[PDB]
Amino acid sequence: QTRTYDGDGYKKRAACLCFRSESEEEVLLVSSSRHPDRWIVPGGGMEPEEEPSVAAVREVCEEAGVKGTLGRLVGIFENQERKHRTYVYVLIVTEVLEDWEDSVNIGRKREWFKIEDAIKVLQYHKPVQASYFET
Ligand SMILES: O=P(O)(O)O[C@@H]1[C@@H](OP(=O)(O)O)[C@H](OP(=O)(O)OP(=O)(O)O)[C@@H](O)[C@H](O)[C@H]1OP(=O)(O)OP(=O)(O)O
Ligand SMILES: [Cl-]
Ligand SMILES: [Cl-]
Ligand SMILES: [F-]
Ligand SMILES: [Mg+2]
Ligand SMILES: [Mg+2]
Ligand SMILES: [Mg+2]
Repeated sequence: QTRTYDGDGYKKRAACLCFRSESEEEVLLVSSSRHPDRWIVPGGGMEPEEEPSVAAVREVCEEAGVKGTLGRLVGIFENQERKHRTYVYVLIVTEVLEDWEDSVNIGRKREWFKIEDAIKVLQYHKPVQASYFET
């Protein structure tokens, strides 16, 4: 749980777009920890010397309770306001696990969204995460 930073002081993060299938039509969002009535893309801090693709798959397992086939890097996304920089990967979900770390610890929720509905729920407090789906 040691946080890591780029040379400019931005916190290093990684996340996955967790799709239900190779068609990439439905994506898994999780509940905000700060405001559980809101939705976010699962993701978190890279550990020291941790590869970004390893951090992304690890945080998705912790927060969303899913595993799958890692796909492409979509891009690297800055949040200027919050000073963090996130590597975002495609993950094709193949395992959905019950009683995952954040379900047990903080009652985190998860739900499938069609892409256009994910963009809608992310826009208000997570516009950069909404922008993950622009491509
Ligand atoms: O986005 P939210 O779930 O509301 O809260 C994030 C938190 O995310 P989680 O608690 O993991 O969902 C970030 O942690 P991050 O994902 O970067 O790292 P780890 O997963 O812990 O490795 C913190 O850094 C950040 O401060 C919090 O945001 P906030 O409490 O300011 O709330 P808000 O979402 O209303 O801006
Ligand atoms: Cl899908
Ligand atoms: Cl963000
Ligand atoms: F975390
Ligand atoms: Mg986390
Ligand atoms: Mg997180
Ligand atoms: Mg973490």
